[PDB]
Amino acid sequence: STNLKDILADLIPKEQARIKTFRQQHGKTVVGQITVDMMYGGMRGMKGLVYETSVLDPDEGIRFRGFSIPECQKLLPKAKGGEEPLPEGLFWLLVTGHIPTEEQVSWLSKEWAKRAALPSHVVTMLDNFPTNLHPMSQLSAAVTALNSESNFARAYAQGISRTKYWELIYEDSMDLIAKLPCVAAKIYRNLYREGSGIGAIDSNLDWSHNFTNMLGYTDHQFTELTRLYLTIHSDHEGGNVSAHTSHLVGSALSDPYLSFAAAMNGLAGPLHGLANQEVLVWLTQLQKEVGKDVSDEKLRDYIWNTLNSGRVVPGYGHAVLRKTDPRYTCQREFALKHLPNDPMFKLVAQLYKIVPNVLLEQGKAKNPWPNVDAHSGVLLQYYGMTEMNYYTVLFGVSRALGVLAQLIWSRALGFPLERPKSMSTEGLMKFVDS
Amino acid sequence: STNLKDILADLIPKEQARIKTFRQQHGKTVVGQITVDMMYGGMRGMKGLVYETSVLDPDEGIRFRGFSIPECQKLLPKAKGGEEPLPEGLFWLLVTGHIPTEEQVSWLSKEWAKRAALPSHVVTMLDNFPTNLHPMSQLSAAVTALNSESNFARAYAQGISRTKYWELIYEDSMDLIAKLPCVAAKIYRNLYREGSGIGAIDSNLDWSHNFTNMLGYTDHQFTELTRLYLTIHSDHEGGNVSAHTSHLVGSALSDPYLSFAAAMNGLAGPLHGLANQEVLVWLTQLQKEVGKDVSDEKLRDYIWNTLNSGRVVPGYGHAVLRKTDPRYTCQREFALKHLPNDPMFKLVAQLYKIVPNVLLEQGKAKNPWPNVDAHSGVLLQYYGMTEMNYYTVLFGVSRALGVLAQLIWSRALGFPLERPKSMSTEGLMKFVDS
Ligand SMILES: CC(C)(COP(=O)(O)OP(=O)(O)OC[C@H]1O[C@@H](n2cnc3c(N)ncnc32)[C@H](O)[C@@H]1OP(=O)(O)O)[C@@H](O)C(=O)NCCC(=O)NCCS
Ligand SMILES: O=C([O-])CC(=O)C(=O)O
Repeated sequence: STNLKDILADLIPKEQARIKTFRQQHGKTVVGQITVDMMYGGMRGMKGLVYETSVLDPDEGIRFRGFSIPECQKLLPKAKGGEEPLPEGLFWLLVTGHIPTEEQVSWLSKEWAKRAALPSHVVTMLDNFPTNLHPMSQLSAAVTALNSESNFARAYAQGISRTKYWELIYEDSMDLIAKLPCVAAKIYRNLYREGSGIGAIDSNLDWSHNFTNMLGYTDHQFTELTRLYLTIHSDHEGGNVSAHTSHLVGSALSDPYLSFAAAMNGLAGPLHGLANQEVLVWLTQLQKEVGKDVSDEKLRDYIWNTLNSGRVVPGYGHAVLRKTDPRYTCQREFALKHLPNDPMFKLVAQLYKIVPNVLLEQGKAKNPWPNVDAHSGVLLQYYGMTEMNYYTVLFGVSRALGVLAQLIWSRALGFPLERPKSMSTEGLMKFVDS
Repeated sequence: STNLKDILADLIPKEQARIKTFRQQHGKTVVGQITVDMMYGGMRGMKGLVYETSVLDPDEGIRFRGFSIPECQKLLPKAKGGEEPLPEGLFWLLVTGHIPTEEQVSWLSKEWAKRAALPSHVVTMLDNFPTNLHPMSQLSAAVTALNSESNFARAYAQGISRTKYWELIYEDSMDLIAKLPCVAAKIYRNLYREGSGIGAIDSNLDWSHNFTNMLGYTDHQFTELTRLYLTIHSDHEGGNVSAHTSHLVGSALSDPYLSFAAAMNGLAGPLHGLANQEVLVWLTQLQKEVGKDVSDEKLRDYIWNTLNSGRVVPGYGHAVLRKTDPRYTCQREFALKHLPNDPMFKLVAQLYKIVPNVLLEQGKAKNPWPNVDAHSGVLLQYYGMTEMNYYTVLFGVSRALGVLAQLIWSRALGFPLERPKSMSTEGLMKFVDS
């Protein structure tokens, strides 16, 4: 009823049988071609993997189990006295494919509060970490060290049946998610608050409220933003570096902790998790080379010169998207509500007007419209979250929801080891010549 | 001259041009189809990525830049009056494509000795890890925390040109390799030697010798085995999970510490680098019930029983290879030459003539021969390396050589972000209809 585990237990056999049938019939159906260019181009356009939780039509944006961001904003349960969707309900949707009732989201909130205790070696390790070790390295090192708690690793060693793998994965995942705000808040304070304590988990609050409590924020609006941020960053298909990494590491039957740890090292890379910071630093240098309240034409020039300099306009474009990312739109709406008269936000909203006009004239874009990262950093800066390095930790906490939801299903459906074939250049050349 | 960097700096242009020419010829040539089965089957049989350092012909075995294991054994520089090839020599071959001279291997030994100092924060972190935290997990956290030392991460933040990326990756990679044995040895000592110190690096010893010295071993043969072990586990194509993970994380421009750390989370998986242990356990379980001594049908029972029980003669087959891993043969030869009157080796050898009888007879199989992992554990055990949990750490240290050789080339060749396309079952079901 409210026990996610029994609900999942009921869904899984339906889904096994539905895939078994599908593979019997259409297993040998060709869905795409592989070229030389795709092999050297990082599997671009290559249909690589099955990923159930979410799907990104390049035209209309991410869909969580068929539901768009707007639909989730409406249907997903909210906090009492709040407007933004709770991450809890997102997670439930990703795991069950069903919109949760208020009671199930409350149940889940209690489960995650109850599983939030950190083992002392992990506390100790975060507290001894130096201030020059980046937040994302700290997050990953600590999640890896939490695998001491892994049910799944201990059970695998003792020869547990394949049919039961997903149960241990689920427990481990519920444990990880529950703990992530503690880990992340402990990093936040140790770096940016002279190592002050994270305080206590309130058993009756939602995941995002305990998190902001542990971060030291009391602004109700920052808690609403967090709930909106953690929902919308939760998943973005299987092919993004962090989801693919966790999928790949998961398939060797590495436990959730190690799987997720690997995903964060993926997310720590510039071309994945840093665009947020890359946009903010530019917006700051923009308002420091053109000044505030500038002119739409003065702006049009800055954009032109930037592209003539051969530099990118950060936050505009996507690997696969070809339109305004709904996660951008999502954030704009929240800005229009709670901080419409913010210098930086007006600038962002100004750049929405100009930037999609160039790039398409430049001819080089395909996607001239903005992505999520164009809009996230000014919301975070607005509420006093100014430490840019830390931003990707927030992304990572969010992305746990997506990839762990899917990891449960990957194990439920017995997905095997990911292991493609590679070729050398010299080997490719001989192969094409035959 | 003896500077690997300058040699590499002169190789790179030639290789870039050679790939440019190839893509300009065959960019759009089809080299494979993607089926629905492949997407469910973890990309099995799909030609996904380019990987230059090594190539696995499914018939003959692994080739490092063209050379087979026997060729490497005859050709590669060995240690003073030793018999086994130095890993240093292997790494030079993978980077350059060229068999190194004695002088080049001597220079490379020294470079790694000079780069071996651990930051204190890593030292502290390792000394504070508990004994219930797996050696592989310690290794992976330690490497991640080493990314505070990263040249490449710092340089990228400052806007360094693309054309220099490989140079910093080379610096980060040399330092990591240099430091790996220190980490690995500290883990060994903290778990299995009451936290006794690893001692000093010796500037006039090879990489493997400093490693055994730090492990606390003083057997000349053990050092020889290590040299051989670290050479032959070094690389095995790009499709394996540890190589592919590092390739994938690497493609976000995550530095080599993050990339390697994610690969260790991948290697830590039971379907990747835990076989070495399984064999030694299963062997002992055989040598208990059946006794040290065994007959042929004595196996037939165990095997058929186990194959009819759902288990499998451990490490007796691969997922792409379809023959007798030459790596085993390398070890068998070593034992016959050094540990012949050893009971467990005698048994492993006694199993090399019998097991082969079935497998094909079962029909439900592909490789009717052993792999690398069927034979490593007994050798290690012979020399007092009895801590099975640690065995994968030795694999980790080895595998650094392959994935980092490739990582330099990847950034040098300007390989882009790995971003394939995922589909839901729901989505795949619609796609086939049209
Ligand atoms: C997301 C991104 C990496 C996609 O790269 P991609 O799919 O390989 O690029 P495309 O297929 O659009 O390539 C077409 C051209 O448009 C360029 N382009 C894409 N977005 C651009 C932008 N905002 N400003 C300028 N040029 C841009 C590409 O660099 C490329 O230039 P080139 O062919 O002359 O070398 C790219 O749009 C980008 O760098 N965006 C800015 C950073 C960002 O917002 N990242 C976060 C999203 S993950
Ligand atoms: O989709 C991608 O490849 C990158 C990304 O924005 C994400 O993971 O959210």
